[PDB]
Amino acid sequence: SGLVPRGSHMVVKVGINGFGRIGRLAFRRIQNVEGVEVTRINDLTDPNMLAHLLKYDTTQGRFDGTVEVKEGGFEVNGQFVKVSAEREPANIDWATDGVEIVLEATGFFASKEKAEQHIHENGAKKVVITAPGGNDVKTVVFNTNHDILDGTETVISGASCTTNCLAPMAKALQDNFGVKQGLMTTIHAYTGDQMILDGPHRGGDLRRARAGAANIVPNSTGAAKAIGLVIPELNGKLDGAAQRVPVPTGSVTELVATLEKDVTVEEVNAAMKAAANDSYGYTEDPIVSSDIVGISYGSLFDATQTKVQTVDGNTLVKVVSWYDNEMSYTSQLVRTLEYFAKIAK
Amino acid sequence: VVKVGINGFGRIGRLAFRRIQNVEGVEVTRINDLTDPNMLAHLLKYDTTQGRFDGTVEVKEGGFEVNGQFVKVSAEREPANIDWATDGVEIVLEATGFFASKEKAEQHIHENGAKKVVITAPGGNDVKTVVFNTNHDILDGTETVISGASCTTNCLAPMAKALQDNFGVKQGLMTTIHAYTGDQMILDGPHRGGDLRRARAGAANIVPNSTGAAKAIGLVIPELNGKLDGAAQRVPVPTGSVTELVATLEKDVTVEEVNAAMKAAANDSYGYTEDPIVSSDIVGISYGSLFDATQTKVQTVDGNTLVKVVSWYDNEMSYTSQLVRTLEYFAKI
Amino acid sequence: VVKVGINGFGRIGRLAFRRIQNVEGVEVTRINDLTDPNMLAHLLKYDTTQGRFDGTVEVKEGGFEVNGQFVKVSAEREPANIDWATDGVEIVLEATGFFASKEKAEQHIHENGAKKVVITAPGGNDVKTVVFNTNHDILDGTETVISGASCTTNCLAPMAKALQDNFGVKQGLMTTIHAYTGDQMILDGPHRGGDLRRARAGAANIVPNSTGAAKAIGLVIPELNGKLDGAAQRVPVPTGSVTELVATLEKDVTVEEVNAAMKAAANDSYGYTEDPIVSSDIVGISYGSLFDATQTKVQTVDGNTLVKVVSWYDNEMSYTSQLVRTLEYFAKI
Amino acid sequence: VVKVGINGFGRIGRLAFRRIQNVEGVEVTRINDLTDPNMLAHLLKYDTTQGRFDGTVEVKEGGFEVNGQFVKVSAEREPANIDWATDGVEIVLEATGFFASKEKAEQHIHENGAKKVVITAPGGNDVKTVVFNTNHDILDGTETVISGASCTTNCLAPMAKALQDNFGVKQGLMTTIHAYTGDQMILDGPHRGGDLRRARAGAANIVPNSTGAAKAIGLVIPELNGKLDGAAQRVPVPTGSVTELVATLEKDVTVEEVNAAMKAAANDSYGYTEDPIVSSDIVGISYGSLFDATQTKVQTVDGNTLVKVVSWYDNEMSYTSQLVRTLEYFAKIA
Ligand SMILES: NC(=O)c1ccc[n+]([C@@H]2O[C@H](COP(=O)([O-])OP(=O)(O)OC[C@H]3O[C@@H](n4cnc5c(N)ncnc54)[C@H](O)[C@@H]3O)[C@@H](O)[C@H]2O)c1
Ligand SMILES: NC(=O)c1ccc[n+]([C@@H]2O[C@H](COP(=O)([O-])OP(=O)(O)OC[C@H]3O[C@@H](n4cnc5c(N)ncnc54)[C@H](O)[C@@H]3O)[C@@H](O)[C@H]2O)c1
Ligand SMILES: NC(=O)c1ccc[n+]([C@@H]2O[C@H](COP(=O)([O-])OP(=O)(O)OC[C@H]3O[C@@H](n4cnc5c(N)ncnc54)[C@H](O)[C@@H]3O)[C@@H](O)[C@H]2O)c1
Ligand SMILES: NC(=O)c1ccc[n+]([C@@H]2O[C@H](COP(=O)([O-])OP(=O)(O)OC[C@H]3O[C@@H](n4cnc5c(N)ncnc54)[C@H](O)[C@@H]3O)[C@@H](O)[C@H]2O)c1
Ligand SMILES: [Mg+2]
Ligand SMILES: [Mg+2]
Ligand SMILES: [Mg+2]
Ligand SMILES: [Mg+2]
Repeated sequence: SGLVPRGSHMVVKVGINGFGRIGRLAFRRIQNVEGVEVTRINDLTDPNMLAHLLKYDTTQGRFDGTVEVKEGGFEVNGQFVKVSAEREPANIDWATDGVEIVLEATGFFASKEKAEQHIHENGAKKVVITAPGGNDVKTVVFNTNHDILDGTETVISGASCTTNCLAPMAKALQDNFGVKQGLMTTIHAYTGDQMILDGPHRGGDLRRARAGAANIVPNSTGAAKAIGLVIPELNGKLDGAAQRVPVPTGSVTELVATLEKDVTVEEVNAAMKAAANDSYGYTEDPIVSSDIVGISYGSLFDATQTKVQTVDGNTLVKVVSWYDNEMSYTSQLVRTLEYFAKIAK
Repeated sequence: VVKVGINGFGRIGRLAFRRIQNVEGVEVTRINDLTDPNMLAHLLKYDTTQGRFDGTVEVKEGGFEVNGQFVKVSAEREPANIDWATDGVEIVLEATGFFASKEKAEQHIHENGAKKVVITAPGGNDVKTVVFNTNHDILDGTETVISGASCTTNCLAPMAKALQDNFGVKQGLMTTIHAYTGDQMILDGPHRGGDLRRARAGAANIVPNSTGAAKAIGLVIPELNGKLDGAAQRVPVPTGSVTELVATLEKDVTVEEVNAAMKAAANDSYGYTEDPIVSSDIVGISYGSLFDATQTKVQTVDGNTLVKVVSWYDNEMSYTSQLVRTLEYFAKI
Repeated sequence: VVKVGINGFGRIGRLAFRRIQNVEGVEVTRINDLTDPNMLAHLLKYDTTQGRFDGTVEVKEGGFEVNGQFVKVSAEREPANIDWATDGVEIVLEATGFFASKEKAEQHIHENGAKKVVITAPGGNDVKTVVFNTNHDILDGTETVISGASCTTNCLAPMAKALQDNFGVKQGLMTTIHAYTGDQMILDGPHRGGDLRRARAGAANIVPNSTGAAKAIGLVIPELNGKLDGAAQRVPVPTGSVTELVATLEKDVTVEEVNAAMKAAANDSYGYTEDPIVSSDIVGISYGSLFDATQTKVQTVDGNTLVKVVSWYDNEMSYTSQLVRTLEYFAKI
Repeated sequence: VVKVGINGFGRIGRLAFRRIQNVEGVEVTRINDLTDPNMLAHLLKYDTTQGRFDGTVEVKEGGFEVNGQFVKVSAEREPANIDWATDGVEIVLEATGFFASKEKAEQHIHENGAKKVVITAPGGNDVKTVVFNTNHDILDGTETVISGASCTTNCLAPMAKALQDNFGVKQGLMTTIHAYTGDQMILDGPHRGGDLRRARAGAANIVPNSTGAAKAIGLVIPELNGKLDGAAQRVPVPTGSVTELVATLEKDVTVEEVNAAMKAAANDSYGYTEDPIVSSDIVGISYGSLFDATQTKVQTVDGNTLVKVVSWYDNEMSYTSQLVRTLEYFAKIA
């Protein structure tokens, strides 16, 4: 390569738009990254609300450090972070606080055209969307395809929680055995786009309208359909859907697939274990969803759930991987942000 | 047959619609919310806590049919711009949660508008606040805006009134252990009202919060003005609540006398039970308040007594039943 | 009028009793469990997920009255020691979960005992396994012990049969997203069956677990023997479940053709819907299985196709409705 | 370094084990339950509400290794038959819930048995009942069987003691809004103890139930004997609870005086906060009781005052922290 990455001693200043579940957890992880520092947060509320929500967290625990509210922001372990309440990305003066890269984590500007509103005079230089960002934006799952970045990009995508879970599992199947086709079901924690109790859903979804913590709720997901953005050779081969269920975080992805090469359960499991790294984990323990809350793997393969069914010479393969849709995704997002910040030019 | 409109087809609005189906002399001809007819029709048909709709619902142009009868749906954000009179609407159920004052609710009353408004919530001290079968006799029919009180007030009032009439209340403190509601966040996030506790995941926490029901009880029971205060603990059930009152009394009492007084005060609004029930057993009940004799305490220490009385309520259907009883009576006069 | 005995007045036993109140030719005259009549009467009257009993229940000496009719209650731990014949009982619903085999269920059949038994669960390969309206024609009336199968089998069977009859099934894999059940721990603790996942808090986790419904489908639909396998993900709802099947077929299909085949297969046991429902909408239904056309997929890649079909079931009431249909039919022949 | 045994490797037993890993003078060499080592090792490693175990756990013949150190596991149903002395065990944490009395807990003490027992629950009126940093001074070290009280008692005691010492309590009523526990049914079914409310689905209901914490407060704070009574509302959180006390006092007070008195009473056992927290924020805390100044009320009507004071507790880890403090102290002076 010729990427001439900055050292982690060269601290890149970052902005967060949307201090929500992903925004706040990203902020937490950035405290333990040497070369990245958050100097500006933009949301729709006062500093006290945001400071309180950083300090206390229902699913991810108390903040590791001190948080203290101040005029126009709050201090985190002594260091001041500016807070603003600007509804339009175009009006945020990111350059005032030295911000080069924005984490776009509101859920309202997840496209090239909308995210580009952050890039203007007195604005930011680059934007990382914390969600799928359309087919014209480079979409990175860290340790699967982050080598597609050269640092000249203005808008990139960190993909979805489900994509970060599925990608290394699907890639391992492809590289070892060849994937012909497959169908995915993710059994997913409820999220902030569902209603706490039955009521009109602003996006017109009749199922997200329903009480999220009291129902099994079917819903759509693009993670299988858009896997070609991450793994080109799987383009058009996967499709899927979700069943959202009453846990506040923690999810699992099942993939049923046909393969080119013949396999046994043992060979499938061995292939996953050999593909394991900081992003893709491996376990043979019979765990449940609470055991993956707060993990740093993007995807945790569960060898206890593997199936290989051969009937009349035709085989279906089932592979299953866990993910904390909050912290698993956030860990991948911050790995990508850190890498992008180093090569940004 | 008085024609009614519903502003805010939410939990209270939809359940009020359901109950109005079995009340002759009241009929809903117009619904106003912020969404399309297909969304509202689906939410009427299917209900997580209150069950499937008893009847047929079918989406049409600009509304939906309920058992063959068309109801118009509009999506007007401002009360002033709703043409209620077009559909014959005299009385409006103001059930959005955003216009719970005399000035704001009066916006429904204009040319091509409505005549009267019932606020499905506390509406201030200058609006008559009615708990049915406790103080609905204060209505004369000339009022423009009235309040149906809160869910907690409809629970508390008959229980507090029975203690006052029989034994006299000196003072008391109330705790309501309450179902989570739509004003809490599904997961931890910024609360638009500035509440740091309603900001938290409502179905995953015991969440302390404020309530005005005990402090404002004087609007319903004048003789208890200034005598009660309280608070709430919101907990992970999607509907169904309970109110505890700890009080000092003028007269000496026993557990049996307290329970007997409640039984004697029982009616369509105020129920009585000695069964050891739990919250799921009161989901969908028609009582505004269900006294539970199994939870009564009378503690006497060194001549001084504290009395504990407890009543169940479905914050949804118990309140809605009361609301529709008041609507029916108000429309008649 | 055939007289029925219930062993194990649990979730299935109590709901079977409830359904039998609306079946004219059948009557429960004896209940056996491990507790006193007051506990059982209370648990009949009040039900967290299925609502208040539609009737009166009053505790008496050695049992309870349901709408004035006495039902005898015993607490006999061993099936061989229950004197079923005393109360005219000919057929026993074996619903404890502890006697789900031919040899164990046969203990009910003795002198002063019952004549026949229906196990409310899988009961082994030497017991006829019946899903009503899929294979109840295998019964001739001479059987002593039969099986009503599982909840998942009653969901999966009509959906799989419809695929087979119309298109021909080659193979398939099943996932059921299932309500937690009484065999899971309320909080993390030692599981008596040795299951490390059922040991975990059932209402606070997604819990993978095994199921035999797909593997044993050959007992119900012979032509699908050895063709299906599956597993479960148990999740935090107290009742209500859904079965997804991904399959390969002999004929080429479209989404529209698959949905049309299910609609044509629909009967009292197998329902059809195009409404975008969620799990609470199927609690208390009478269908054994409710096909959801909104979740169908037909994926064709390089000439090869996978088909996904999904059906809802209330693991409690859907199963119980099938069980009582089979019980009635088995009693009449 | 005193060697300890655990009878009942349940919620309290397992969390007690976890805390003992960070106590220098105490060490667990024997666990007794009703299951195989693989089940117990798995339940130690993975915990729904309290998180993954900080350390390595590996199953072996007849037990498991924790960071390379072997701990013996047995499955003896009767306390009389457990040979505690074989593994050097002097003090036993009795955490099954089935032997919470002097007579039943004494069964552990025999030849080849243990010397002393700490019951992780109320143990009756004839056993010394200790809330650490409230009345652990009543121990002299000669006792055979002691009690660590209940979760609610450990919450209530320092709050009630602070009111008594500063202002004087006449009487009071307590409501604890409590997490569901292992003695409730997961779904509606026959309750073996005959309780018609604990028979109901614990994670789907508000469930009224009895508690003895207020009535038996005299065992911990003698001067409050016969002055308090209460009850519980069990609700759908898997751990985390809160205790409300409404009381009449001898002295007149303000909200500020009441809060200041609690802050002055604060220590490792009794915490103080002014932050508007919720139950998830107290899961895993080491305070036995955490006073919440945001919920205090002082209502005066016609010269007569009622005072409301509220404290949080993680019925699991708050109680366990107090239990291990008392165990450590009791072992030191034995
Ligand atoms: N939660 C997950 O599991 C998860 C996983 C991966 C990706 N994501 C994606 O991350 C994004 C955020 O998800 P979340 O769960 O954190 O949502 P959230 O609702 O918790 O956070 C959204 C935040 O954005 C703020 N906001 C909304 N509109 C704004 C505006 N115009 N300007 C500034 N701030 C605004 C809100 O006040 C809130 O704090 C979405 O794109 C989502 O799809 C979420
Ligand atoms: N839910 C309860 O337990 C309960 C009990 C008693 C009283 N209340 C009161 O009833 C009211 C409604 O509560 P809810 O739980 O039904 O709330 P909800 O959120 O379920 O219903 C609110 C409805 O109003 C609509 N709406 C919002 N703004 C609007 C506008 N400008 N114009 C038109 N429609 C608009 C929303 O789309 C929604 O359908 C509140 O005042 C509440 O305090 C609720
Ligand atoms: N709940 C479901 O979703 C469901 C669905 C289909 C099939 N089943 C099957 O039905 C059976 C019962 O399941 P459930 O959910 O009703 O369980 P449950 O625990 O609710 O009911 C079991 C009942 O049997 C009683 N019992 C136990 N041992 C007994 C004995 N020796 N003698 C008499 N009574 C005894 C218990 O006291 C209890 O009342 C099981 O075989 C289960 O697999 C359950
Ligand atoms: N859980 C709480 O919130 C809490 C709080 C304070 C005190 N306590 C007390 O702690 C005790 C245990 O409560 P828990 O919640 O940990 O219960 P639990 O059900 O989680 O633990 C009980 C354990 O004891 C084992 N056991 C049962 N009978 C046994 C026997 N005869 N011999 C050996 N082991 C046996 C069981 O297998 C199980 O592992 C009770 O006395 C309870 O009142 C509990
Ligand atoms: Mg940093
Ligand atoms: Mg009518
Ligand atoms: Mg009948
Ligand atoms: Mg130690």
